[PDB]
Amino acid sequence: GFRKMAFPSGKVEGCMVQVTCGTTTLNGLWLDDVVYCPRHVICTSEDMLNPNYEDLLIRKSNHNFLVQAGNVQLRVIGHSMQNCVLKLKVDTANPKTPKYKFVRIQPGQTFSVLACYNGSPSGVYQCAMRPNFTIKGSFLNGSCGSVGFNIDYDCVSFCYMHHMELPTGVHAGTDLEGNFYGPFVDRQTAQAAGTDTTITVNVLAWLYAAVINGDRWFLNRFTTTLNDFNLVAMKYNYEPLTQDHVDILGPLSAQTGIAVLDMCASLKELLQNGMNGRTILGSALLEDEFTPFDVVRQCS
Amino acid sequence: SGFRKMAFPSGKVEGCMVQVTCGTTTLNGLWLDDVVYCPRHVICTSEDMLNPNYEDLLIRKSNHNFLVQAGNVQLRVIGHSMQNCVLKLKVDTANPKTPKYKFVRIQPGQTFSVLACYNGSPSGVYQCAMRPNFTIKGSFLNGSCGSVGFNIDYDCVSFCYMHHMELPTGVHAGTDLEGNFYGPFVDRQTAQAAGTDTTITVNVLAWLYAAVINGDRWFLNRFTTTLNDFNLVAMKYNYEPLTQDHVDILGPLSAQTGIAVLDMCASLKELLQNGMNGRTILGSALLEDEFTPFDVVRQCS
Ligand SMILES: CCCCCn1cc2cc(Nc3cc(=O)n(Cc4ncn(C)n4)c(=O)n3Cc3cc(F)c(F)cc3F)c(Cl)cc2n1
Ligand SMILES: CCCCCn1cc2cc(Nc3cc(=O)n(Cc4ncn(C)n4)c(=O)n3Cc3cc(F)c(F)cc3F)c(Cl)cc2n1
Repeated sequence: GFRKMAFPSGKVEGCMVQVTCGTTTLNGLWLDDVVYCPRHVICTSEDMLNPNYEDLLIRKSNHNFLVQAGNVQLRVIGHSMQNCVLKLKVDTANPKTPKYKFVRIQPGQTFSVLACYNGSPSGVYQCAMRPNFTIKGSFLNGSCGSVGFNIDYDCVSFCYMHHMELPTGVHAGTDLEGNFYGPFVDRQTAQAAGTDTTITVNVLAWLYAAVINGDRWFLNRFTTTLNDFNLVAMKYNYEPLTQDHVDILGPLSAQTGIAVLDMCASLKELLQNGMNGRTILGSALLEDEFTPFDVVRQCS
Repeated sequence: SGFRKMAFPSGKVEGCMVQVTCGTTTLNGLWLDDVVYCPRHVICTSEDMLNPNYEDLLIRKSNHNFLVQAGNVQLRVIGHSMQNCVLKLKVDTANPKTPKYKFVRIQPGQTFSVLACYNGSPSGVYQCAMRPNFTIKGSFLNGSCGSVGFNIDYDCVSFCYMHHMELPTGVHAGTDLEGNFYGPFVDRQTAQAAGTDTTITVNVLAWLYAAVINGDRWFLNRFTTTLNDFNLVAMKYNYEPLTQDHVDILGPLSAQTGIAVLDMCASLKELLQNGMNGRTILGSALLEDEFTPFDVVRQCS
């Protein structure tokens, strides 16, 4: 009925390059005449534990950076660091640059990842930002600098640049302005992700999806306030809803004629009483990685 | 390192998608060199769709009845022919974005990436498997007809699927790029059922190996089984036979994890007989069968 679908990756494939400093190598993003990549590339192995990035960078010049589009070198003509990203100005404007923007997403929002190795795209999949600001991605060694994105009409919104894998196997990274999602830093030390929670807004979208498809046994004749719902949800390790979350459920609410706070009351009964041997959309688990926009993308 | 359904990057296929229109009937086509491939269903009017005689319908068309649009550019059609359920429209301009490619017919259990398109415009990409009953469990809406499935090796696109229709059960049926259906289906708007489906055993075993590689091992045991005794239980539960070639293909994953293939079989046997008891594997409550051994090797190594 529903599966993770990625955006077509072509517009992003044409922007992927490789960046190397010494033997340190990773992926970068070539837009107009700038290449963006994790500043970790300037680290030697001995720097990686506890880098002084200001110190490392002032010892670099343009001629120390090898940027390659496949095997074609792009000459670097300027360099700077913005938070945890390196910005290399190159002498060639990428002719495959799409219309684009840089956005910072919230937990629960989904995006497509183009996993790349040595500047070469390998695979594309959808994933969600967890409430603890990690992603349950699929990434091997060499994936650093792979990007996440959404496409809205002809415009690519880049939201994620991959930096590191955490001890538990989840992934951490930054926006394209180099600000980390979550309390992580770009050093090769063990950092733990905070306890994760269930993405309530996406579970509600999934219940709407089930209603659209005629599976609606869980609808009740009760309602709740948002505040009371939020207080109860927290006791089952569910995220509180924001005003923005209520608003993004508006289209599904309209399509089904089920008020958001009535769906909240339905979810509240499921939390308190369980599924009691029943399934929703053929599954005993509530899915939390499909957004309201994903549901309308796939149903309509 | 993680485990997700992962598609091939779609860009090489995106640059080949076009819109084809015949009268008011419209769908997607695939532009390679100077030929556009699309479902022959596009030659049908509404009334034709229910019970078409395609040789008759085609003889009654000429080149100028076909409108091919690549974005807003119209490609002039200078020839037409039909190969089984695929129409081939020769156009007067070569597609410069044509990748290295081949046409391949896949076997049940093999996986591929789908590029879902609408009105010639790519919409989404995801991974599917050819089911044992020759359906696919896709994600397709009205207007997806002509979307293609493919695999990429190095720089060469192997096209294996052209989407035609959705069955009443909500699964999907289509052809290879020589226009032959997968399965007992026909390109007519009439209700069609598939054969009873079965589970792709070698793929379930591949996925259990992925689970072990990613640290989820609760289901392992030390029952031992023979291939033959595993196959008897598999058959009983509507699972496809596991062959010695399948065992061979799982060898690299067995070596990596230290778990013999027949020991993984013993684990699967117990899962079938006992269930998962509300536990999950790689976050799934069900035994996943749409990852091949090659898929697992590629994503885990
Ligand atoms: C040809 C042979 C290597 C050429 C020489 N060399 C070695 C290197 C090692 C590196 N390190 C990492 C690469 C990498 O892909 N991933 C991601 C990933 N995600 C799933 N996994 C398993 N790993 C990753 O976590 N790291 C660690 C890491 C990255 C960060 F940015 C950071 F702030 C903190 C860190 F601890 C990097 Cl960035 C470059 C390299 N060059
Ligand atoms: C633009 C404004 C005027 C549009 C005028 N118009 C109407 C049309 C209807 C059509 N039909 C279908 C389109 C379609 O996308 N899918 C796929 C899909 N997959 C998930 N779903 C739900 N449907 C699909 O099953 N069909 C049915 C079908 C297709 C076959 F090839 C076939 F042999 C037998 C069939 F019954 C077609 Cl092909 C062209 C059309 N043009």
